[PDB]
Amino acid sequence: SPILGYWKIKGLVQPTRLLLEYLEEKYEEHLYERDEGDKWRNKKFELGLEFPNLPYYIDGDVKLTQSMAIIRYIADKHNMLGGCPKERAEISMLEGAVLDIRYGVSRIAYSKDFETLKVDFLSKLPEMLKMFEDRLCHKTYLNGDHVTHPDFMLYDALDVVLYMDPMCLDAFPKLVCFKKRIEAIPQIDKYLKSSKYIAWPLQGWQATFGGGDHPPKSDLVPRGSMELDKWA
Amino acid sequence: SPILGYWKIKGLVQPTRLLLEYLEEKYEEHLYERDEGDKWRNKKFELGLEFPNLPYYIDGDVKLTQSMAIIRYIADKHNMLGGCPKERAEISMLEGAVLDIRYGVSRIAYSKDFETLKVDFLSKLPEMLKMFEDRLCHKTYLNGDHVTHPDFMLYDALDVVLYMDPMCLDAFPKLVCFKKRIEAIPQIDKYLKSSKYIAWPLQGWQATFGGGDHPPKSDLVPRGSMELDKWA
Ligand SMILES: N[C@H](CCC(=O)N[C@@H](CS)C(=O)NCC(=O)O)C(=O)O
Ligand SMILES: N[C@H](CCC(=O)N[C@@H](CS)C(=O)NCC(=O)O)C(=O)O
Repeated sequence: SPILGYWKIKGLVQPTRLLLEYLEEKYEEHLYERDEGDKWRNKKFELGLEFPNLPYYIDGDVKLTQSMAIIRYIADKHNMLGGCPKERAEISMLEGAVLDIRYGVSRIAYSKDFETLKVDFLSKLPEMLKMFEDRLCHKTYLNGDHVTHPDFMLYDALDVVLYMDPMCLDAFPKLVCFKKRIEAIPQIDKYLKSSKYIAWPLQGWQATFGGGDHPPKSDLVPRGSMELDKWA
Repeated sequence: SPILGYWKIKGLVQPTRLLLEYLEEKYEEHLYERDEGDKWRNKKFELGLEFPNLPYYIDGDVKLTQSMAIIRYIADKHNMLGGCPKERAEISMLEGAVLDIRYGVSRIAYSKDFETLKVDFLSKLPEMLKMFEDRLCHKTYLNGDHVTHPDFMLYDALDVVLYMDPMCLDAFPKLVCFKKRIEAIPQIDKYLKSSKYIAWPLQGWQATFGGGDHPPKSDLVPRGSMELDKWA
């Protein structure tokens, strides 16, 4: 199989994992664990990479790095990246828009003073999401009725964002419908329910959000109602 | 012409600007100025965008947003994105690796306590760059002897990084050779020396680095030599 390295985190790779699955493609993962980072430094220069970074993708021919480079390579192999220039460009538009929410969590995630940051980013969230809620206007998926790589990306993004505020998605039904429809894939279904599936962490174990070492209780403030009532 | 919006900043668009030039492609820019941001909000929802964000690219057919989506669309139109899947994937590997340095400046740029941040990021710089200095091993450019979209990207990245520490590039000759070779293009040459060329800011005018409103003197510390001597 094509060999793939990452940390035992959802992180950047979750979407390529998801995509690898849905294609019924034999792949072998190289999963580094928090302590294991020792093992990384040595192999960091050995396995003939050109831009040695994680996540990596070893194959017969291709010897790749860079998260987009990996995903696009699987979907491209498969005829999913698009036919006609303009379409191919729309796909990456979707990709880009996706990666703002998911990279948006990333760019806050580790900052100690998360609590305060969360606020500002979340303020903007409803706008970013409406974009998709609107693009899901009489669509099964992002870019018509077939899956595309960015569908799993909005999925890793939505999966991520629910961990900030589980309620954030109630204002956008079609998005919730989207998450239900993705998982309804027999391939998505069985996966999320297997040994292989990395359910956490969401970020590197150092991270203030989607981090620590185990699935998330509070670390916060709620707001719910005036004095001592409503505590989500 | 295909119409393109941004701020009167180098920023994200500098590379698409550079690429648009080298292709001898008629384009009309829509450049918003610092005060002008008023004009943005109204047109933000009017001009039939799907993911209304800056930079935008209006054409006959395509109505696009997202910085990668724009660049890749010009080069794709032109047969530059790659022939065979693996190659196309290497291109975006290059793209990705590029965008770590350039996004690396971005993610520090605005933080008030730049001075301190700069340190850490710069620490890592020589590693990131060696990658390219090595990939320039008996190459004219990134990915052989033809230009590719990422060549302008390493250019916008190197152009950017010299503004932190002008010396950072002395350890990597081939990179300096690269910058000389890019600019040697009659199209790059004439451009950088025209009315059209946005020489500054580098970031949004709010930014602590590559910002303010005008080309950069100090705001810093040097280190040069022990007590009061060597002040770069
Ligand atoms: N922009 C990322 C580059 C990767 C990244 O910055 N690396 C992380 C992923 S969690 C890693 O932990 N890097 C360790 C390293 O430098 O060796 C991509 O496209 O994959
Ligand atoms: N990730 C960027 C998205 C753009 C971005 O975050 N926008 C900046 C570029 S300086 C802008 O100022 N945005 C204003 C807006 O939200 O309308 C891309 O691919 O183009």
